[PDB]
Amino acid sequence: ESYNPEFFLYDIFLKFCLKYIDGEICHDLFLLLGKYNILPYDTSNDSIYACTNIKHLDFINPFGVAAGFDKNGVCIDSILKLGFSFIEIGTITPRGQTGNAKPRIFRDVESRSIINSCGFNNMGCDKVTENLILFRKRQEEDKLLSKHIVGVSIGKNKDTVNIVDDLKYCINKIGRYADYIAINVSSPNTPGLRDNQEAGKLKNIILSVKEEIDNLEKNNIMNDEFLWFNTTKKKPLVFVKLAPDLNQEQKKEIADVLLETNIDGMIISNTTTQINDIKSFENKKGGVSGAKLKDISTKFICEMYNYTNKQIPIIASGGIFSGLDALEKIEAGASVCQLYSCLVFNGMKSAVQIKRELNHLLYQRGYYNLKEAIGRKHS
Ligand SMILES: Cc1cc2nc3c(=O)[nH]c(=O)nc-3n(C[C@H](O)[C@H](O)[C@H](O)COP(=O)(O)O)c2cc1C
Ligand SMILES: O=C(NCC(c1ccccc1)c1ccccc1)c1nsnc1O
Ligand SMILES: O=C(O)c1cc(=O)[nH]c(=O)[nH]1
Repeated sequence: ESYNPEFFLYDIFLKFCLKYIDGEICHDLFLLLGKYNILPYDTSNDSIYACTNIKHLDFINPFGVAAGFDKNGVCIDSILKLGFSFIEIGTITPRGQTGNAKPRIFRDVESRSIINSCGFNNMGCDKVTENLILFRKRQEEDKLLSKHIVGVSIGKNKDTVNIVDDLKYCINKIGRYADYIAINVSSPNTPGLRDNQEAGKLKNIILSVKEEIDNLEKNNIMNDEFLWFNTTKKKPLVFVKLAPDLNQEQKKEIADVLLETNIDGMIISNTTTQINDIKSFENKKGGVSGAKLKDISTKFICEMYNYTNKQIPIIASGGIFSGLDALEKIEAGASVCQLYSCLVFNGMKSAVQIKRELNHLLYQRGYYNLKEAIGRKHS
């Protein structure tokens, strides 16, 4: 039963690969398998009591795959069929980029931590749009994917002067195929990008992105071909992805801007540059993921949930491995969870296992459904 994601051999390979094989090389191999549809798949029916929503986005379960896992959208079907309800492809930029010099991704099995300085390696918005279009055409005839959601994370080329130009370019090309757009102002690996989390800069960025999406709708809704070729059949929602490396004053000013601009959600959070007690990383560059980011991002969720007076839905990212980790994120304020590091260290069985653990937890904790648990830490 090689098709079962819990098949015993997959973990044996994984322990070997995390020990002896370059991290990005391992990731390249996974992506190439997905193209040929030979990966295992999860055929379990998800519990309707663990579904969740952000506005009209109806997630069949609360676990998606975070951005940067399938940067080019070449592996969408196979990753989703592992048991995930959505994936955020990207981050994409208008032109392609090879990113920073390799090797640039390292993992620490002991601490379940990753450090990376990728630098927005992607094929560029136009080619990734073609990859997403192909998925959307497959989705239209594969009824078993008709409720899965795909968001697109968008950013800037390294040498772009005005970030807004690049975000508008991505909207006008790929926006009609996305269920949501994630604005990436939090990668630690593009010089200057995090400066755009300043309140005035962030406000202009959000308003510009929304205006570009609204103009896309205004200018094309009369067309014969239906504009929204996505899961929702609606214009994409807009999220912002924030960095955990901010002081309390910045978080509050950002929260005020999010309230004024009517952002549809905030992804909390990106990788951190403040962890340096991990010896095998100590002469390394970039952002840190995994278990050592869990507490950092969970507290950040609590702060932003309260700073935005619970008016802005939260997408949790950071150190989520277990059902209990996920429940901490949800009770802290998140409506839905994204995984990355869990996949690297737990492998093919990641979504089957975390969904089963979370279901058992909702039972033990006396919740009727998952939505009941959202923000319950603050009750
Ligand atoms: C190799 C690697 C590449 C990543 N690329 C992106 C990206 O392109 N856009 C983005 O918003 N986040 C990116 N991330 C951050 C993840 O989406 C996620 O926010 C981070 O890993 C924290 O989640 P985790 O602790 O579960 O791994 C990347 C992370 C890693 C390890
Ligand atoms: O070591 C890594 N991956 C391991 C890889 C795998 C899967 C199965 C057997 C052996 C290895 C894997 C790919 C995709 C999801 C989960 C696991 C990794 N470091 S950085 N980025 C990454 O993917
Ligand atoms: O491509 C990258 O370097 C990258 C982008 C991002 O947003 N987060 C991250 O950890 N790495």
